[PDB]
Amino acid sequence: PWSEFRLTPAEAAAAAALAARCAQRYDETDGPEFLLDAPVIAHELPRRLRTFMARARLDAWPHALVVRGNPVDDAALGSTPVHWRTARTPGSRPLSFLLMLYAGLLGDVFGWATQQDGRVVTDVLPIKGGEHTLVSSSSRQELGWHTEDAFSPYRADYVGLLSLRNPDGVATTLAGVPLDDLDERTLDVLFQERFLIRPDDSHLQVNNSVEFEGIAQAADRPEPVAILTGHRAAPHLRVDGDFSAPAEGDEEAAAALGTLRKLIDASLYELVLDQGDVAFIDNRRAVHGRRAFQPRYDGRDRWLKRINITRDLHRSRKAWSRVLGQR
Amino acid sequence: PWSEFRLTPAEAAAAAALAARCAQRYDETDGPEFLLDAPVIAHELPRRLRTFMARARLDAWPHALVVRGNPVDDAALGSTPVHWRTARTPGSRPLSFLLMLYAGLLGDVFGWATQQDGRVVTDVLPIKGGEHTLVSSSSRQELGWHTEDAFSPYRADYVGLLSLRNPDGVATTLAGVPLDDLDERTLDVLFQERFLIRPDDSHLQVNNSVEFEGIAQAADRPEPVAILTGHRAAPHLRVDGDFSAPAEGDEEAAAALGTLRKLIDASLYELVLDQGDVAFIDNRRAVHGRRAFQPRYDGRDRWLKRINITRDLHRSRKAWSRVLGQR
Ligand SMILES: N=C(N)NCC[C@H](O)[C@H](N)C(=O)O
Ligand SMILES: N=C(N)NCC[C@H](O)[C@H](N)C(=O)O
Ligand SMILES: O=C(O)CCC(=O)C(=O)O
Ligand SMILES: O=C(O)CCC(=O)C(=O)O
Ligand SMILES: [Fe+2]
Ligand SMILES: [Fe+2]
Repeated sequence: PWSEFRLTPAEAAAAAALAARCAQRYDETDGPEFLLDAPVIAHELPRRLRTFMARARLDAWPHALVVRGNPVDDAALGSTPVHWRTARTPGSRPLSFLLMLYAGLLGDVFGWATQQDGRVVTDVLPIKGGEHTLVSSSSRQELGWHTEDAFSPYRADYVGLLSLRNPDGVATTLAGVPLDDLDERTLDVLFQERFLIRPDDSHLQVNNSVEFEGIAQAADRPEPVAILTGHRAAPHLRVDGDFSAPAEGDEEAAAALGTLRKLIDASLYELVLDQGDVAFIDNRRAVHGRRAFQPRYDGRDRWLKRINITRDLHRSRKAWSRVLGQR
Repeated sequence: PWSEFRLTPAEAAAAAALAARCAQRYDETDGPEFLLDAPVIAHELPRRLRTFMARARLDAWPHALVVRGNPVDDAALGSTPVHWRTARTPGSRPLSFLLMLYAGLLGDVFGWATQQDGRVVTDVLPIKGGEHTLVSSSSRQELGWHTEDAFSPYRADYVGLLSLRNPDGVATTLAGVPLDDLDERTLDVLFQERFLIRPDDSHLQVNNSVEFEGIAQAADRPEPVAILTGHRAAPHLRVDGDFSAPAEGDEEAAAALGTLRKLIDASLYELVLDQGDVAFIDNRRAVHGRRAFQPRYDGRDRWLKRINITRDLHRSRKAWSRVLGQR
């Protein structure tokens, strides 16, 4: 259900070489300079990869675009950081640039003022003491399926994930719209503005080191929104298993959401991002999550770099440029 | 108020050479093959141009992106066609490929099932007998300002225009949102769903050689929509001077539209696309039109190639792929 591309060793080496050169020439991935240049520098990636990204993005069906086979040297990479705060390590620097280059082929990258200190390239790793939380630094508790930043009209079109390491093969989870099982009445209701979607815990002040006011308003006074939009035969999806609810006292909407939860749970499947694998999850066609795992805390924990991507930065003008948020 | 780039002779020659090679290798511009390949082939355009297009698209202010200095040889080009039907002349073929290459740097190109026989690259030229019409083949009557395909939620983000010839320097017209003069109450009303926007005459059966049913429904039963959307301090614009109206009996909406017409008329400015100039008009920030001119009908009339561009083809899934329309 996803579109997959495997780099040849030579293509992977070329891509890595390009990223290393970027790492040499630019101070940081999130600097204004590299943010502007990355989409043009990405034109120098291997042609077969550029072709895959240009075409696969336009296909009607894939839940994600997956690129396998980027080399990662654990010795060069170094130990998995204990927190996202200190996760911009020299060993992980070239791979962060690599992710941004791939991302630039798909759209405009951005971050959130209220998430990991406004960083554009973010980190997914287990944080000691946060095993049973609802955020991506969890481990022992499964990260439930969700549309990324479901609360926001400015949520990403694609979520990019690059696996720096994943020694025990922990699965990312995905599900599309369960169209084979949604009856027309349920479908009709899911297309109506009868649902409340609150911001997830990654946007809380406690999970960072004026935009928090907007988050508080989205949490306190969510306006009713639809779960499905667009074409009945291929709807776009906006839902969060741990932060969605029906509108106050709307039992029809509730029943539709209840049914949707059951169908998504039943159709949820696994994608293992092995070391060096990159996935760009279509945040409109699919929800995603991560399986429960036992963290190590020995320096070799599973570690991903992540980036939010929009097809059009100007659609979020109200929340501006590369770091989004509102009052 | 637009962003301008001038090709050096060498850059222009290189771009032309690239387009000529495409014209040699592909049967047509609108074929599935070239539609898919163009965005990747465009990576081979001159780097300074690719840089301009990548950055200028992300700027907050421009009403259009303008590229000057593509050579056009009138002798090679041949005479201006008498109708769009016969306008895919060998002389104009390389320049059509050139426009599609530039367009591919900005987004996904598409056409309409109900406009110029579903062509993606379309033609703007004066048609004898149609001087006083509301379509782009007019001449003696000014083409009034408009958002392109304002009636449709799937209208282009950018409209690309390449001037094949314009010997008498006829001006394209542009206007942005008149924010310096819209009072808050008027602004509030323009942001509300209190306006009717009907499809323009280019979507009629008479202006072509099941999607016409959708056009008929948009004409007969238009649903109320807003004129302004997005950020109050930089709104997006959706209006058509010859096809917009207030909702039935809504005099407040009417007064807001009346005021907007006056302010747009007063702020309308001119952009002359000389032979070889290309403009990508931001269809969300600006309305555009064309000044009245006396047509020649001697074979050297003003002639443009045109293309519709979206940042995201999947947003129009309901109306699908590269040729849009509904029942
Ligand atoms: N949406 C839920 N349920 N949890 C938040 C997961 C998201 O991926 C969030 N941006 C995070 O990083 O924790
Ligand atoms: N919108 C008005 N008023 N007229 C139609 C002009 C448009 O550019 C139309 N696509 C045309 O080519 O005539
Ligand atoms: O850990 C993963 O594989 C995905 C976690 C996730 O949902 C995210 O980073 O947004
Ligand atoms: O003739 C021009 O310059 C622009 C006409 C126009 O509005 C269009 O082609 O969409
Ligand atoms: Fe997520
Ligand atoms: Fe137009």
